[PDB]
Amino acid sequence: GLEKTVKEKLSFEGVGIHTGEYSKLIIHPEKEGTGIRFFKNGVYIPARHEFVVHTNHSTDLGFKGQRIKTVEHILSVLHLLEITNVTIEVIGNEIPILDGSGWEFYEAIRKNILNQNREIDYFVVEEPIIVEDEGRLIKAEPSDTLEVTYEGEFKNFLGRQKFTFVEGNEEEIVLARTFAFDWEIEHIKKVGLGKGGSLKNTLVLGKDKVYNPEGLRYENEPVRHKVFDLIGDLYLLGSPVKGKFYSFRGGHSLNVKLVKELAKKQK
Ligand SMILES: O=c1ccn([C@@H]2O[C@H](COP(=O)(O)OP(=O)(O)O)[C@@H](O)[C@H]2O)c(=O)[nH]1
Ligand SMILES: CCCCCCCCCCCCCC(=O)O
Ligand SMILES: [Cl-]
Ligand SMILES: [Zn+2]
Ligand SMILES: [Zn+2]
Ligand SMILES: [Zn+2]
Ligand SMILES: [Zn+2]
Repeated sequence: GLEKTVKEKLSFEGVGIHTGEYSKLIIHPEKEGTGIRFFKNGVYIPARHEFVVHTNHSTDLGFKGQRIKTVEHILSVLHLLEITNVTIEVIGNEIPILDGSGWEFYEAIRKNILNQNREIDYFVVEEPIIVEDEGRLIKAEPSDTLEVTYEGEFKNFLGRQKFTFVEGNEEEIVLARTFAFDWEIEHIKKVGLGKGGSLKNTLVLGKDKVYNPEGLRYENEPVRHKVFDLIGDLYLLGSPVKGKFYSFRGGHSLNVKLVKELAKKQK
C-alpha cells in the first residue's frame, strides 16, 4: 500500500474520559516519511513504544515533560486506515473520548485520505512469540495480512467469548465502545481517573446487567472493543503491522509488553 495522509486539517473536541477536562484535536497533513506524531505545547511526541509512560487504564504517551492520555482509539483508527504521516496537535491533556468508540474519527478521516508517493514500510512479524502475565496471554506470528483475535473470559454474564478482525472488516470494530464494570468504578475514581466517564461514553456492566438504556450494539461488543484497543497499541511499533495475533484476556499493559518484545527482537 502507499503512504497516506489527510487532505486537510480535521478537528475534534470533547471531554477526556479520565481527566474530565475539555480538549481539542487538530489533525495536520504531513509529507512522506514523517510517521505518526502528537504535538503539544511545542513538543513533538512520536506515536512509538519508547514514549509510553502509563498503561493501567489507558495508553499514555510523554516526552520532555509533556504528556498525553488515552491515545489508543485515535491510533487504532489511523492504523486501520493506513494513515502513516500526520501530526495530531492536542490542546489539552487527553484525547477526547467522544462516544467511547472510533466511529467519529473513522468517518471523518476515511473521507479525507490522500495517497502519497512512497510504498509503506510495514512492521512484519518474522517469527512466533508469546508474552504472558498472570493468566493473560498474547501471541503473535507471521502473516501477509493483519489478523487479530481477542478471547475474553469475564466474571459477569459475558462469560467466555471470542472475536476475530481480518483486513476489510474495519466497520465491524470501529463502533464498539469502551466499557467498565460496576465493581471497578471505585478503584478507578480513587486513583484519580474516570472523571469524564458517563453512560454517553462508556458501557457500564454489572454481574447480570447493562446500565446503558441503549444496551449493547453487539452481544460481544466488549470483545470487539478489546480487538480495537490492541490494533491501536500495535501501531506503537511505528509502522502499520503485518501479523496474526491472538489475545487471551489482554489489556493495554500486556499489549505494550508484546510491542516492546517485538521491537527489540527487531522485525
Ligand atoms: O477477559 C478479561 C478479563 C478481565 N479483564 C480485565 O483485567 C482485569 C483482571 O481482573 P481479574 O478477573 O483477573 O481479577 P483481579 O485481578 O481484578 O482481582 C479486570 O479488571 C478486567 O477489567 C480483561 O481485560 N479481559
Ligand atoms: C456512569 C459513570 C461511571 C463511569 C466511570 C468509569 C470510567 C470509565 C473508565 C474506562 C475503563 C478503562 C478502559 C481502558 O482504557 O482499558
Ligand atoms: Cl491504577
Ligand atoms: Zn503497496
Ligand atoms: Zn488501577
Ligand atoms: Zn483503553
Ligand atoms: Zn478502548
